[PDB]
Amino acid sequence: VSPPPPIADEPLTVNTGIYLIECYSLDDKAETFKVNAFLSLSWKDRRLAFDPVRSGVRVKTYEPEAIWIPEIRFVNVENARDADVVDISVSPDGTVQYLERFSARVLSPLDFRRYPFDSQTLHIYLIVRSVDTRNIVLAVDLEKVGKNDDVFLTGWDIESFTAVVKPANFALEDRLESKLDYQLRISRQYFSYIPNIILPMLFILFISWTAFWSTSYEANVTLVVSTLIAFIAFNILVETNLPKTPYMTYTGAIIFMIYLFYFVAVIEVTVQHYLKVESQPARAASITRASRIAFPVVFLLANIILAFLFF
Amino acid sequence: VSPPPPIADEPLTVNTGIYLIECYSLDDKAETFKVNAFLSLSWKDRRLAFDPVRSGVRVKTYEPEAIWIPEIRFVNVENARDADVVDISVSPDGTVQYLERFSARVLSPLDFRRYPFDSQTLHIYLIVRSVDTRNIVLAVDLEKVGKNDDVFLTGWDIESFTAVVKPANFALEDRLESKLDYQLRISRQYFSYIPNIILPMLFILFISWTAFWSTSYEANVTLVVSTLIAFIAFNILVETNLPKTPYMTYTGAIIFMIYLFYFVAVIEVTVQHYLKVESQPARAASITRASRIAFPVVFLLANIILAFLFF
Amino acid sequence: VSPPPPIADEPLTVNTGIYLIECYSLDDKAETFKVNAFLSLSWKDRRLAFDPVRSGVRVKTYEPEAIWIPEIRFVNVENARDADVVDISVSPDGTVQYLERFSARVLSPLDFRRYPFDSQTLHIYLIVRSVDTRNIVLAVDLEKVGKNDDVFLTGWDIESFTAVVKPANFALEDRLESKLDYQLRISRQYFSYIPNIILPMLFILFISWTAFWSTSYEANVTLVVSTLIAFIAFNILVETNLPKTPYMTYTGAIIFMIYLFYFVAVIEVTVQHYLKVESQPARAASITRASRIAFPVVFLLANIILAFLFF
Amino acid sequence: VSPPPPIADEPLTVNTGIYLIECYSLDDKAETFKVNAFLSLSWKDRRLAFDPVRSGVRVKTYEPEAIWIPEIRFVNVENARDADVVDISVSPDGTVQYLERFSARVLSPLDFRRYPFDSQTLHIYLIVRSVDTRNIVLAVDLEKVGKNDDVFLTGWDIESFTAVVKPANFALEDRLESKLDYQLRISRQYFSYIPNIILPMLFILFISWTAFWSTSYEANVTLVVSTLIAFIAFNILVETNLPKTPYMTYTGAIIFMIYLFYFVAVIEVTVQHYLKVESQPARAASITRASRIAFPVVFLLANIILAFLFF
Amino acid sequence: VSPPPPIADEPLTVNTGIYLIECYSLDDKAETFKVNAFLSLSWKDRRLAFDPVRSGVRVKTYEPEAIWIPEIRFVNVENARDADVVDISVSPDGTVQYLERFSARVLSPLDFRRYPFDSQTLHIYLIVRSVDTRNIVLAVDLEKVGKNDDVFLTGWDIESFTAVVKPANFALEDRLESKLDYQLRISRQYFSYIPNIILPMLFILFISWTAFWSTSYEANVTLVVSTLIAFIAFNILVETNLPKTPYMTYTGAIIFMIYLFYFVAVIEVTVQHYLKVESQPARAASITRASRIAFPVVFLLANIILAFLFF
Ligand SMILES: [Cl-]
Ligand SMILES: [Cl-]
Ligand SMILES: [Cl-]
Ligand SMILES: [Cl-]
Ligand SMILES: [Cl-]
Repeated sequence: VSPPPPIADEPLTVNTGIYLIECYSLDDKAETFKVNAFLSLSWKDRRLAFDPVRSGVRVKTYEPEAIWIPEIRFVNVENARDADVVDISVSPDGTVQYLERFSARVLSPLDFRRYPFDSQTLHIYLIVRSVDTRNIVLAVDLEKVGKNDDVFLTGWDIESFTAVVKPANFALEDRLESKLDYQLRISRQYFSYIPNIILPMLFILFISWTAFWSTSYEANVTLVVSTLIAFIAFNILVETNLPKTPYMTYTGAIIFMIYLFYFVAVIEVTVQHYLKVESQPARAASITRASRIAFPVVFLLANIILAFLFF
Repeated sequence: VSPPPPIADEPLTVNTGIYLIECYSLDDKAETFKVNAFLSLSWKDRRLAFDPVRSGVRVKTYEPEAIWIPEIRFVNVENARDADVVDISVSPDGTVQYLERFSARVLSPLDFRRYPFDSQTLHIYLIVRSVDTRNIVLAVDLEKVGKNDDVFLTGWDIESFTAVVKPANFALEDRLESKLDYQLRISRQYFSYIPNIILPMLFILFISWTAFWSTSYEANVTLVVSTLIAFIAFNILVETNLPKTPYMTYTGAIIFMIYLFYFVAVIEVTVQHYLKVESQPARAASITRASRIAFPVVFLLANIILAFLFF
Repeated sequence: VSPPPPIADEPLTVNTGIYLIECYSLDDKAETFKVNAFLSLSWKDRRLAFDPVRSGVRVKTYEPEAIWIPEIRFVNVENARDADVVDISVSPDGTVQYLERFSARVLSPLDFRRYPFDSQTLHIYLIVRSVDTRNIVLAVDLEKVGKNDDVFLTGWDIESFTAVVKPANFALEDRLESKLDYQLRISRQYFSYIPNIILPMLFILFISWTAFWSTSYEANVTLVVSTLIAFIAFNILVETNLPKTPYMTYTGAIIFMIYLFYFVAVIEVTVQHYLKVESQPARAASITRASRIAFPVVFLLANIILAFLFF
Repeated sequence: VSPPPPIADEPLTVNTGIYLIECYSLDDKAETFKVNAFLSLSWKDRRLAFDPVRSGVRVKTYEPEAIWIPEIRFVNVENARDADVVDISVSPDGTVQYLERFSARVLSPLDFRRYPFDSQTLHIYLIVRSVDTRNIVLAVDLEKVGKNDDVFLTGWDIESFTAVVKPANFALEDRLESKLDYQLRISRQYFSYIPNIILPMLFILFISWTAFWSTSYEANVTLVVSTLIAFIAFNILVETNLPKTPYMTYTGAIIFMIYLFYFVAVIEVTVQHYLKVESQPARAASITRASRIAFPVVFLLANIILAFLFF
Repeated sequence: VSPPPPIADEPLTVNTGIYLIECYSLDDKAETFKVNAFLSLSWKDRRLAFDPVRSGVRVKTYEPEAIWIPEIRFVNVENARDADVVDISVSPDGTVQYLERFSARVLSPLDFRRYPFDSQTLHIYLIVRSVDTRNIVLAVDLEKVGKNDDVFLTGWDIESFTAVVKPANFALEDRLESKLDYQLRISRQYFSYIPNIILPMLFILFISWTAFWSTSYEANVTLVVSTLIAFIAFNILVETNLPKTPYMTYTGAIIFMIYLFYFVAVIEVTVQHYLKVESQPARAASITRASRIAFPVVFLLANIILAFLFF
């Protein structure tokens, strides 16, 4: 089987369509997601054209081996997709209507900078390498691009499944390659975060601020240091939820800031005690009294500054 | 092999049945469960009809390659099922009786809101795509829908295995599809949780309440803060058992409330000390005395409120 | 290939035998184990009978495709076994000596109630579905049921590999099914437990009992609460070894009891302090003095009760 | 199919080229990385030569089964690559132009001594075993050696993808083997480290140094020991990020040094207290006063020494 | 294809050779290791002999399907090896020279008693089952037994790759089987251990010994108990490195001893305080003074006894 010949010198148009059946296994660390979808393909092969009246049939059904089918691959997959041809149908003019059900693990980069208020665009790149006899170009049949209503991705709101109609045609290793960008838009379900992550983390930090209404150095050391341990322990507890990024994230910055605050609170506690011990309790008391306002205010201000920088 | 032709214009009825052999690997995080079962299929193909008299046989046995078999797939599977044809049997009228043993990893969403007193409905969706020559419709042979008595799912009580008789017929990618909902009802085995999770978690919270029979600020800071660490550590210890939900769960609400109580207990401890230090021990003593009743009562009340809201 | 025909109306006997080559991956949580073994099958097919004198051969060797072989499956496997036919041999009478090497992941429930002094019976259920032409029944050739001496399962003592000779013949989906129970008996290697789990866990509890020879409420709060943290931390450390059971285990009950003891020790510590503070040190001292004997005695008593209930 | 025969006694030159499509799953522990790339092969097999005039085509396309293709393997792969032949193109001289898309898990050792400021050279070794009829030698077509601009490896900066043109020809098991070294140069994205790992780890160590402005042995024991716990807990928190090396890493030497500092700080705290208790507070005060400068200075010096030794 | 016939009644000798290409994934817990190697096989089949003069060629190349090849399997593999036939070569006398490249996950037990100063012998057991027509016996061609110099196993020093020349012949399931033991000797790279595991673990224990230069019961309780927590936390931190053995290991014994020492140190701390409180400070002081020497001495001694006991 050879490709259909051009009437003039025109490229072959392969009309594509992806319909999402199942969407699962979004791995935040691996930046991969698993997909189970239909891949629809369409092209004209005049060599397959028939007279419906003499044939008695409106449509002819073929086996994949029997006819020429374009070699469509995905760019951003781990291994080649597991595909099962559902149907091949030929109409009198030689139009081929191909359909297969496939499962694939797709590599799509994720941006955690706005976590947990982040939205993501998942990419599925379709590609075709042109042959010596003729050039092959990809196209999008928007009527054949969809997703099952039941498609769920735990922790995310599935916004849209679309395709960038204009293919990316380019040369690679002395041949033409026509690329298609299919986009799955998702946004994170940030509710649970507040009572599960933020709130208990703020309570632990607020407990260390009680050292500003105490003069007992022993009680203060216990308050600041024991809360620091509790904070680390709490982080270990929530660790699963927070992401491992090589860059600086919003939640990541807040966490860093909380660590800085434990350090500054220690300095205060240490300073207050040294002044008291070095017989200047008026200064010690003024610093502690100031800290009572300074700490929440500077925290609230710095949080506003961060939120602004990230959004 | 082409599909059997219609006598008039009627669709082909494929009588289905699923008999559960093994049920295992219910992954609470992935919302997947592995199944090992029999899939029974039955349809009429008159091209296979024979006279039992001139043949001498009551039944004819065929190889899957030899005859036409409908392309039945599952909707909510990760990859296509691993199937092995057990038997194909044609009765004289041309009625085919297909049987295969298959294993599949099924995606079924789970609702953790009532954990660990939650019940779940696991779905197995059967599907058939209609062809150009004829429409195919799925049906349920209730005598062929069952489950092995030995079917076990560690941590769950297997209630029922049933099917929604009326198929969901709809159009997809320009062709008809007939869908069947098979339901596996399971309810959780919540015993262990009381002595394993709830009770030790209540003991740690009760230890913090002893700060209401103490005046030593140092001892009180140690009681409240060290129990807070112990609580977090205990949560890390039970972490495996509790589920990672993007929404608010019953167990998760209790946990949040316990965090709030540690914060309020700190406020009390802090207030009691400030009043004492600021020379008003009568108020400090009244607050501590009240807390002794207030804390258990408010706890018991808010737990009743929560239980009521969730159940 | 069709099944061998019956002389009268008798069922076909398939003589089975499993010889364990390798045993590995016993997953305590999944209740699965991986197996690599030989499966031997034997039956008489008179159509295959030959004259050794004219043939010059004592035995004829066939390819699996060439002759009829019974469809033997395992009930409690995840997916169908990976089998490789080692040999097929026919003797002049038509006796078939089949042999294959297979690997499979077996689902066998485990009972953790007596952990770490538990023994288990692993099941491998062989099955054959009868055909329309004749009934098939399984049998056990005990000379062909064994296990390699080198078979090891880390942490267990491999007791025996046997089969329940009497098959379980029953009806399923309108046909006869003959089932065989192969049993692998294993018992746990509980040595390490004592120095690794029990002993350090008892030492931490005993440290908390030193609060009965102290009057310092601050030192006592530190002893009881810090040991409670240490206990939880130790549990997190050993967590890998202990099992996640939905029911009550022996080891599990001891752990619960240890949590109760930390709570009672807190009550004592709290009571002793309140009496002292409320100017009744004679009562406080009597309670503490009693606790010194009460705590070890009640602990020892309850453990005896627990051991008795579980064994 | 046998190899093409030599015109004289010359070896067959196979011109190779690898073009990186996707780069993912760099496992720091396993020292493996997953790759999805094009493998281009080119050789002359005159047996395939054709007259374009008689054939009516300028280039002939073949199926892999139809012609002889060299047995190219990778040395450092886990299992054999998953390859899919994209195109086989024969020009009239008999020049074959092969192309396949493959995915493979490549084993390449990593050097963590300079982590997180480490750079790595990933190797992909191409190999061909010579046959009895003629010798096969590998070559590099540099125009066919590249990488997609979109190639990303989370946490790394992809420097270059090159090949050592000169093959490593050697004898193995009585036959010639021609080896090619393809090199992927990567350098780590160390930003996040500072606010994520170092900074909070330095703050915890600095908190322990406050014991040099305190005389309370109880407060000092709490400062040193509680910070030590906090440090260990923090290490458990960052454990995922730091690597498990059998040798000494730069980050690892810093961590070891931090442990030594907690030990020396304990000695000081212990010494200061013993001198005070043994009625020599002048010495105790001088040691503590010195420590205030000694500890940061010695730390800063030893970190400079470490950095120097590693870089 | 049948096996080559014997000239007299002699068995067929299959000359084997394994050449290690890659060695990876040594799983200390699973006691498995992955291996990528060449398997060379050689035997004489006179039915494949040819007159070099009449034939024209000295070596006849065959496809695996074309000739008889002995069924060689590995005993201690999880599933059957992934093999790819590299070459089949028949000399004029009928001497077959087989070569395949295979990858397999091999089960080999490990002995952790001397960890981290352990050495291991990894086994790869080759096996052949004899047939009805002829007995098959394995042999070792030592010139074909080797390993690539680049073979690395992170954390281990690869000592040797050898084979026990004398096969283990025995009967199994009524037939003869010839077994070959190939041995890979490895020894652990124990450097990192000292600064990573031992040293920080000794520092934490030494901190607890400072309680012997203190009289403050509160400071002592804090020293002993807080270090005990730190020790457990440190163990959780290093847990990945240490192995899960059902038997007593050297490291495991040291760890147990360290737990005993924390318990004895508590007793001392408790005793010292009781004597002081019960008005006998002379005894309390003598015990504490003795402990200062007793604890390090008894520790150092018990370690020599342990070291000797294990080596
Ligand atoms: Cl693909
Ligand atoms: Cl399916
Ligand atoms: Cl099976
Ligand atoms: Cl390869
Ligand atoms: Cl094998």
